Amino acid sequence: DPTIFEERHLKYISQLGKGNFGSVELCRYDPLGDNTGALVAVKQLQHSGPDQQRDFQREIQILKALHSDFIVKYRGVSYGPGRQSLRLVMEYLPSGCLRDFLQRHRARLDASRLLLYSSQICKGMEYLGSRRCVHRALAARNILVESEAHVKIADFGLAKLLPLDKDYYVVRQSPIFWYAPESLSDNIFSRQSDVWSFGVVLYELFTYCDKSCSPSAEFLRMMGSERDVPALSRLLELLEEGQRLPAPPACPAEVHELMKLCWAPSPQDRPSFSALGPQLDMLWSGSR
Ligand SMILES: N#C/C=C/c1ccc(-c2nc3cnc4[nH]ccc4c3n2C2CCCCC2)o1
Ligand SMILES: NC(=O)Nc1ccccc1
Repeated sequence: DPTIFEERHLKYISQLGKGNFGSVELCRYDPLGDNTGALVAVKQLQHSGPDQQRDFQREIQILKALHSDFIVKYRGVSYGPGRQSLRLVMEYLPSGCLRDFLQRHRARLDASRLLLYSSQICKGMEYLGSRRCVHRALAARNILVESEAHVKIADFGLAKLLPLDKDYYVVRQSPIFWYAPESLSDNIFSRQSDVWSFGVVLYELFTYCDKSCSPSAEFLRMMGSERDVPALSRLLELLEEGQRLPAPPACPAEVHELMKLCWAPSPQDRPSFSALGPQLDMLWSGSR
């Protein structure tokens, strides 16, 4: 099996990302032991009990089964005698995440390129949808840059498959400003709750992930004068009153319209990724 990587030939280099229960590390797979082997991204767990190990095994099986140009590529696993020694080996994308890329190259990325990224993310999300996978972490920081015109969805740590007989599932630290109100209120997740997140992703792209325009900064602006109202409680009120993130300056009207539709109160009033994609394509392809 070329998908089995020998733990002893994985040489640690640096950290790519960190969560509460895991890290993704840059490593070299160096079976010749002369430091010429290929670089890979390797996820492993820390501070993990059975639930986290169980979620990690699911993550491995999910990603291994996805074959899309817009989803980060599974390469294999590693293991050893060690208790927490199971690792997920993925492709390494050295241009990093889209959030950083947009902040760094803002000046040279026009609305046409942002449209292109939007279209690609949407297609990877359509691909997930057709496999009944709810991603749950869809944000610019979890999208990778393969090249200047090619992005890929990553961080499957929270991804979960829908049952064959329901179109949602329920769970028992969430990025609150990316989450659908039913997910924050009632822990209901669906492909339509990923549509909501995608709308915040649009927001990010067309603000170039600028920190002064971030969802959290806008929230603090909209918050009103009572600054000791717990964020989640006040966000739920604001969303229930019909308040939404404002249109960025870079935003064409049509993209702002799609954002607002992604943020329809009822999940069932939100467009599917299949309905969004052709609209983003009209705009993108029509902006070449
Ligand atoms: N804001 C912000 C910063 C985000 C950031 C910095 C570095 C990375 C990152 N580079 C990677 C390169 N090859 C990779 N293969 C699979 C995941 C992966 C890489 N990630 C992960 C993406 C999300 C999960 C953890 C880091 O993201
Ligand atoms: N989807 C959406 O509009 N979310 C939101 C609204 C107000 C402040 C922060 C985030």
